[PDB]
Parts: sequence; structure tokens; C-alpha cells
Amino acid sequence: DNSSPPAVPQSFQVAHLHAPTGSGKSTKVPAAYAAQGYKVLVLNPSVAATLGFGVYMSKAHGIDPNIRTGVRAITTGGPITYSTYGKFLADGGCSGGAYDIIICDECHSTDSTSILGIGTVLDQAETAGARLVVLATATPPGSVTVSHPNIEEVALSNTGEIPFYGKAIPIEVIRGGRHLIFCHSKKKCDELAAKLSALGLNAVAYYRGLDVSVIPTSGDVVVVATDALMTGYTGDFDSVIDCNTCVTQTVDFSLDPTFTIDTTTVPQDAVSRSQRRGRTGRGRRGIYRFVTPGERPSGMFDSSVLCECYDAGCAWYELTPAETSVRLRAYLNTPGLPVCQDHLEFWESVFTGLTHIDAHFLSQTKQAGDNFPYLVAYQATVCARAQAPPPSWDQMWKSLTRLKPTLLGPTPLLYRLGALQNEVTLTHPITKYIMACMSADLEVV
Ligand SMILES: Cn1cc(CC(=O)O)c2ccccc21
Ligand SMILES: [Cl-]
Ligand code: NA
Repeated sequence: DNSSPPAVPQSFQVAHLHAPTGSGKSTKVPAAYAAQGYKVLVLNPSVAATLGFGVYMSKAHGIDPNIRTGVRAITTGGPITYSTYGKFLADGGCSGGAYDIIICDECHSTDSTSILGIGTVLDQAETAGARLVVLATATPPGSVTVSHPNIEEVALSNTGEIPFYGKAIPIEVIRGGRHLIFCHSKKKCDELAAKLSALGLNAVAYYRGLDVSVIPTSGDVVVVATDALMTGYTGDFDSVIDCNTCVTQTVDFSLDPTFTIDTTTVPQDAVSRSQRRGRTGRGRRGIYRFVTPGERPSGMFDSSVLCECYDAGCAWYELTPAETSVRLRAYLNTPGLPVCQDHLEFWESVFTGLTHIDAHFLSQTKQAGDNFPYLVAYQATVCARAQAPPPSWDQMWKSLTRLKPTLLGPTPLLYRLGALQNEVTLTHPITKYIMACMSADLEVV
């Protein structure tokens, strides 16, 4: 069992800590390490969680930790430091020998910043003079949704008036009471909520960019929502009905001309299933209805996230693709972490050829906070240098707006990051370069 905090070893060691959120793993455990005289770094994917550790440690233990985020760093000179993974990377990683112990919290996290952060720690900690790296999570990879004592789970059949993701919902099952239906998209939420209204039911849609008050506090209601609800709203429900699908970023080696990165419908994993289910069964018995028995277990992520790491290396952290590969290699080689196809050589080769980006476009896409700032600005750079329009006039291609009256002809398409709305040419040298990266890799070709 990995349920107890590791003892500090005499020389270097990587260990796992599996413990629930709030249980002490991010707070009590580093406090106890510091009471022993060690300097402790705690990394977390969230700015909010990171600040919150500081508030807990101060008020509960009279410990004022250092707190480091992209906005600002607060330094007390104390032995414990909380940082986001992003700020840690921006600070140069293990500029040791600063810390004796590094706790990678929520180490199941599969956002690109966490992955690159954790790989950085694993590649650098020992050389930086650390004695211990703790990979801590409340949700170890390979986790599956487990039975809940207060929630009755009932599969959907094909019997029912309301068509729902290949199955049916009987109306009797949502007439009277308060029910929550998860749909994968805002459009499905609008379609279903309209349909239910027409059937005489009290239904209302909820998603990103609507007020929480549009959900009534009392009364029979059927709420039709996306995962936006969970951040979100607080009340619980008589039942949850889950479409068991979600929208996520995926790469497709679509060869038109190269690859496509976009949001795609995919099977839901154990974490999503557990979270959606958990909106019923609070304080009384709940009901969970599902389209499909799950799941993907947790802890698998898409090759597009590896791409995103190389992107971030080049955009934010002044890392060459070769440097990024070293860090990601340490991550992939460490057992017990999230897993993904080994596309390191491929993605490295691609970014290696993306030379002479325009600095001003890159600062614009960075400041704008859109995904893949490096690839978006590189496409924009290619567009401007060819006096050609962007793939579309989506907000993505914002930096080219001032130049719009002088951009014309087909887009020299490098790859696809969203919908295509202009004529394309595939003659650009970089396009050819990226196609060759694909052909030169047996895992991708
Ligand atoms: C991409 N990215 C995320 C973070 C996390 C944070 O906001 O602390 C970050 C920090 C500094 C530089 C870049 C960063
Ligand atoms: Cl904790
Ligand atoms: Na109504």
C-alpha cells in the first residue's frame, strides 16, 4: 500500500502517496517533513489550490509558506514552498539545491503543464540534490468507478419516449422530482431541454456562460447540463442521467495535409463518471442512469497533450524540443503515472523544424491564453510571410486581423487546429517538413 507518507531516505528515491483530497497529503505531510528540518516543495496544477494551501498552513499551523504562481510569488523564507507546476517550470525547474523533498500533488493530472512539470522534477531532482520525490494523488492511474453505497445504478434500455445517445429515457422517470441530465454539448442541452419542455416537463439548460439562478432552488425540474455545472452549482438531485461521453482535445493524423488537433467526442473515463454520478445521493439515496457501462479507467491521455508540452516548452519556458523530450522521457519511464503513446521523437522532430517564429505573434497568442500558442503563432507567422489569410477568422487567428485587407489567396496550411474556411495550398516547405516527420516515424506512419 502507498497510503502512508514515505520516510525521508538517505539518498534519492521516488515514492507514491495515494491519499484522499484534504487528508493531509498536501499540508500535514509537508508540515511534518519541515518539522524534521527538510525543505519541501509542493507542486499543484491549480493556482486556487496553491493559494489555499497557504491559507490553511498559516491559520492551522502558524506556518507561513512561500507561495508561487504565475501572477506573483510570496516569499517568507520558510522551509515549505507551494508552487503551481507552471510557475515551477517558468522558474527554471529544480534550480537546486533548493529543496530536499518535492511533492508532486495531483500527479494523475493530464494537463500539459502538470506532465511537463512532473517530468522536469523527475529528470532534475536527484542532480539538484533532493532526497525524495513524492508522486501524490487521490486518483491513481488505472482507477475505475467503484460502487457507491448510497447510489442505485440503473442502465438505460431502448424502452422510452425520449431518445438519448442510442438509448431511451422513459418520461415517467423524470416527471416529478429534480433530475440532472449530462449532455456532451451545449447544443444537445438546448435540444433536449426544448424537447422536454414541449413534452410538458419543467426543464432548463445549463452550460458555460449562463447564470446559476436559471436553475430553480425548489420545485420539480429537469436540468440539462454540461460539465460546466460542476463548477458551477452546488445542489444535488433525485437522479443523474449520464450520456457517458465527453468532449476532449485529440490529435488525428488525418494527412490533410498533416495532423488535426481539435475537440472530439470520446468515451468518458472513471473520473468523469464518478464526478457526474456524485451529483445525486447526497443526504438521501440517489439514482444514476447510464447509456453504457463504463469506462476508460483514469490515467490515459492523448498524444495531443505531448504536442502541447513541446508547444509550451517553446512558448513559455525557453526549452528546445530536445530539452522537452528529456523531461517527458523521464515521465514516461516512471511507473505509476498517467500513460500515453510514445510520440516523443515525432513531436520533437516537428517542433525542431518550426524555426523563426514571429516574436510579436507569439506574445500575442500567449497573452491571449488560447491553446497551442506556439503552433497558432507559427501558422500565423507563415501566413503573414506569404501574405496569405489564416485557415479561418476564428478568434484564434486574431493577430492577423490588422493585416486582413492585404492577406489573399490560399492558406499555406501547416496542420489543422479548428475548422477550415479558406482555400488551402500544401506547397509550403514547412508543410512538407511536417509530412516527412510523420513518414519518418514508425509509430505515426
Ligand atoms: C502556462 N502556465 C501556467 C502557469 C500556472 C500559473 O499560473 O501559476 C504558468 C506560470 C508561469 C508561466 C506559465 C504558466
Ligand atoms: Cl491536504
Ligand atoms: Na418551464
